[PDB]
Amino acid sequence: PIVQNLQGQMVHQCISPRTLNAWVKVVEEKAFSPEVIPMFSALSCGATPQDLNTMLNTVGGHQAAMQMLKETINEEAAEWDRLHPVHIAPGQMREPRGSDIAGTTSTLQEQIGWMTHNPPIPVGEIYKRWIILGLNKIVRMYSPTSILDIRQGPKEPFRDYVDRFYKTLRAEQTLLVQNANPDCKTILKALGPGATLEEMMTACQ
Amino acid sequence: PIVQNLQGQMVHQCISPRTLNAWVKVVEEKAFSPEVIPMFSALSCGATPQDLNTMLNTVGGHQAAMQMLKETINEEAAEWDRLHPVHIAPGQMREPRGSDIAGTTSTLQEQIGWMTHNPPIPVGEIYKRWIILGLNKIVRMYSPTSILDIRQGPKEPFRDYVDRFYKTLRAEQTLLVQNANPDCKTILKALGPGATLEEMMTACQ
Amino acid sequence: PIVQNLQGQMVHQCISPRTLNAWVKVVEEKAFSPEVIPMFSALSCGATPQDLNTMLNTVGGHQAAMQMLKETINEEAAEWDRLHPVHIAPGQMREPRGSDIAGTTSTLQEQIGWMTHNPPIPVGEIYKRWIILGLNKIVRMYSPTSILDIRQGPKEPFRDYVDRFYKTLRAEQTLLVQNANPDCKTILKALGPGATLEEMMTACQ
Amino acid sequence: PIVQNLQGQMVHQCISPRTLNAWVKVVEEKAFSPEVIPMFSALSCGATPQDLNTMLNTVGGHQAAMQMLKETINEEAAEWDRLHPVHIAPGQMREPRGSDIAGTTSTLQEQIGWMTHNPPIPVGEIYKRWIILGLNKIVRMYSPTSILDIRQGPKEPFRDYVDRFYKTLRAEQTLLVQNANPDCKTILKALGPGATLEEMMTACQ
Amino acid sequence: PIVQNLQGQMVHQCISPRTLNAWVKVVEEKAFSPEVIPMFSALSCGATPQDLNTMLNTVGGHQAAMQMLKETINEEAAEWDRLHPVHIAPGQMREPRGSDIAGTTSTLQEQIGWMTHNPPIPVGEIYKRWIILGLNKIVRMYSPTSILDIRQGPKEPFRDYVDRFYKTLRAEQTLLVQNANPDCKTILKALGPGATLEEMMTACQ
Amino acid sequence: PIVQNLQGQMVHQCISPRTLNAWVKVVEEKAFSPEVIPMFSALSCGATPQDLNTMLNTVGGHQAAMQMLKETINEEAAEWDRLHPVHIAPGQMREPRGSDIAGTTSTLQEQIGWMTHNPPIPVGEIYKRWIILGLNKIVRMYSPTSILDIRQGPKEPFRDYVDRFYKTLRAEQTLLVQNANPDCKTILKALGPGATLEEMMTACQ
Repeated sequence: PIVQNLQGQMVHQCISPRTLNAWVKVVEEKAFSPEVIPMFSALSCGATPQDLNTMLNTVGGHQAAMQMLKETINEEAAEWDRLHPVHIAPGQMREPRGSDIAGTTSTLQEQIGWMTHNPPIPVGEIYKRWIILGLNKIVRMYSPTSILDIRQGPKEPFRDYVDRFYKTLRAEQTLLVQNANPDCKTILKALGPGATLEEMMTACQ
Repeated sequence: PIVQNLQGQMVHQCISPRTLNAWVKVVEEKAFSPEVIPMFSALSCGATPQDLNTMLNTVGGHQAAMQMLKETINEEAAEWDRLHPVHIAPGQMREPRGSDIAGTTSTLQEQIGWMTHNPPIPVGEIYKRWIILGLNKIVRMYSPTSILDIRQGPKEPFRDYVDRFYKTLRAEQTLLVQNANPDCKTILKALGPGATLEEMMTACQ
Repeated sequence: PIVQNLQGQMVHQCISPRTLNAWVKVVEEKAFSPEVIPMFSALSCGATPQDLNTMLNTVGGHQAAMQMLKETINEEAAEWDRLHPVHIAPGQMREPRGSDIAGTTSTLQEQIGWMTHNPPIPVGEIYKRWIILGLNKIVRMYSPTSILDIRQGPKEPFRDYVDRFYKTLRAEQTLLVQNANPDCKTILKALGPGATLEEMMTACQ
Repeated sequence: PIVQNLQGQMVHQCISPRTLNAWVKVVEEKAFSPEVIPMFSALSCGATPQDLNTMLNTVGGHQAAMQMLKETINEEAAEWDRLHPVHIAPGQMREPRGSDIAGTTSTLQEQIGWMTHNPPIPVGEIYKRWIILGLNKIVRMYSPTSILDIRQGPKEPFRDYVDRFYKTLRAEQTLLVQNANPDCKTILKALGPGATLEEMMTACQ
Repeated sequence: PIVQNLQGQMVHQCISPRTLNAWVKVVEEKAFSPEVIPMFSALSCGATPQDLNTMLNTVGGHQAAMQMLKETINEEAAEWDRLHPVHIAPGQMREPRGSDIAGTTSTLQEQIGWMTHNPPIPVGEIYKRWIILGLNKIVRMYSPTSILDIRQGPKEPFRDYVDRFYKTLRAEQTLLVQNANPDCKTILKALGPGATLEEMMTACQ
Repeated sequence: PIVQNLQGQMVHQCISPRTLNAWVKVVEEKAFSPEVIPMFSALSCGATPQDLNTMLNTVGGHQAAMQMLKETINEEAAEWDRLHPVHIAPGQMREPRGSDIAGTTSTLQEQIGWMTHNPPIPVGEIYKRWIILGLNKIVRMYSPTSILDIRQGPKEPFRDYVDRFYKTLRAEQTLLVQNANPDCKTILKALGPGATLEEMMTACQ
């Protein structure tokens, strides 16, 4: 990534083997569960476009997924050119294209240039925004079942049902009461309006 | 987080993959056991609001819990605005809202600004206070059984009973004697008043 | 590798035991699966030719593979000499041969010289390009089956078929529709032209 | 803790996730075996009172134990006040109470102040002394059996008996000969006085 | 080892517990497989003779091996004296003997002196050359079977045979065709001369 | 330990949790196998007497052993006083006793003083010498069987016998031929005198 030294200067640093290992393992073990996204964002703190491609290209499985991502990334590159066309001067910075932000037509040297520029063109963050929009589309896609089929088991503790409800709800981005079992529906109906989730859960314990 | 370099200056540092891994694993293995809280507080030393959201958003399970937390965080944002309303000047700091402290309406850039300000507005610590108040409410909620149902087994060693008693007592935040078995109740009654826990446990060995 | 200190200077650093361990483990567990290549490239960031030989020479198995690599590396050394022949001056830099870039006839001292030169002769990157061209030839070679034999199981979920299709396709570097089962072929044929992979997969869910 | 930078200054540093993990694991696996204490002391090198509370508060089990510790810590706070009563001046240091050394009534800011003072008030070491005196009381308490019941098995190798003897002896803080079996008692009696443990063990091999 | 600080100076650094652990584990798990040597060389980057003895002396098994190594090291010490005899001056450097390079008759202080000298006497690299020549002799010795007994199974895939061939060949430091099975011998004979290993393997797939 | 910063100065550093973990694990898994000693020496590089006590006091088992060590350490303290008696001056260094080198009667402050003195009194190395002499006595003691009972199995490969021979020989600190089986004795007798171990082992393969 790009990080601050101890003497203030912004400088390139090899992506750590820890960071490389963590991303591949998280993908192995959680596929496209929604919590995976903030894990990506954190593990890619200060990342060059080169670093971002490395993290995506190290995934062995989920290639239907990594192909939809390319589709999404390209749609975002086109839109970028549409908004910032381009026409260089010896030892002068060249403006970036869509394909330059997504690191396919740019060098690490240019990427370090733009991101450390004063003022900086933050190509790492622009690309990451594109990637995250794409990973979100995939998460919604790979949610195994709909919020409509999340109903509480007649013998299912309220808390464990809420957990299923808001798990599903997060993947897809008073239905809680509707889908509740009759025993707990009864108590919730009685609580009146403007009940907090804490109160709802207390009540049904 | 924000940490001191070696040359004195306060500067931003990527949250470590070790720290990211430790929090998710602790939540996996201890759920909302009370000891989890000081583990959160320590693992989030020097954390920006961005860092705090990352640690919460990396949890995959316990979404009933992470939803009550939002409820608690929002109640605290409202109370913040109630106490510090707001109305910016070119390249000048803008005062923070409730949603700015909780990192939903603020940039990492602004967060670094406030926290490194001279004097600093410590938005990281203010947010963490909010989160911890919320995690406490959850711990009390998820205590499996009441201190009233903690009674010593007729064949249960005193020490292992005390451990159950003060485990329960910590989750909920001479009852010890009341709930003791008759053999050990007898000895404790005899010890008279102002007996230390050490003496109580010695006596019953 | 060669890395920047904290005071700006470009300086040699022992290859870390973490990096040494990661490469050998990745080769143990993924053989010449295509995702292995970007893992090599990342783990060898800033690498001297000496460092590159170390990473290759630490592999115990796959010696048919590591022999084809030598064949490829030598073909690239010849081509290098063909393009940059050579004829030294006391305490002056000597131009590098093919065998010098591939680190067989050069010292670590000379390698540090060329790579830190102003302007630098980047022998590490030139060699890595050679190695990667060679590892690619091997990946294609060790793809277990052809894209032609990737057809969807009559009871195989579309998503899991796409994953097999683009796994195979990556190793080898509307056939998707051709190879689809009849139920899903039907729906895809109906979608008309210019359908995105996301739409294709949605449709077949 | 408080540690020296590279430029000499004494400065605060987040407690490492390694250190956090090591203490909790050691307690999991060795309970209050006597060797645990020097492990605590080492893992808490340079620790603020805040750091010390964090290490204690991260333990989930052994709450009878962690309650006796509070009892011991409070007895030591009282004794501290008894010896150093207190009565502040704008931007001037306030003398610490018992509860300030044990980090319950003090800020991290004040703790950093006292410990980096010239001359320093070493509140970290004063607290640690209190804690260690308390953990010792617990170790003695949780020694499973008395030195009197450590006798050598008629078919038990001398060395393995000595190990049991000095294990027990350390937990509790020519009895060796008394408790020896008759075969080895015989040889030891014969060795005369002023025999080294090495000679004793040699003799009985 | 000896490493560069951040301020340029060459300075001594404790051998890391990671490096200590890695060498012992590699020896545990691969014995004197040829790939072990480049692993030694890399793990001992910048090593003092003291560091080299530490790495050898931490091996518990393979003592027939570690004794042949001493034999080889001593033969190299004699040859060193034969080539550089010796006859010191207050606070002046004394020339090194064979036993000084191999770290048996020298202090760490002297080793740091020679290796940081301007110009440096690189006793670490001279010793490592000796050790590696010795470890090579051992690898050849502990090759389980001869290249002559590497023949392709009638039902053995060509690739897996090449792997056995070049594994054996590396330990010992158109025989491929000779030893091939008749089906694959046939195709290889037909390929004519100057066939690349890639072509040979393609052909036999 | 005491280590060099990046700015040259010799300064105290907390013993790492890695180093703490490595020593305890090595003792768990190898007891007093001779290879354990160089592991101790390396893991305790730059160690204060305080650091040395920490490493010994973290061992839970082997207390017969750790008691003989105290016996040995005390014998060495007496001998030290015998050789360097003592009689302090305000803010002036006090000469060390036997008990000061072994860190029982000295502060970490004094230990840092002596070891960083110009010229330094190296109390860490003096103590470590004492400890190592003691651990050696223990290794010899805990060698399970004598070199006299190491004889080659009639069906035991020569190499595996040499390994047993020199394992035993190292613990205790042409007998090889004597103890050889008759088949291999025969060949060795025939080799004549001045045969290298390599030749001996070659011959018997």
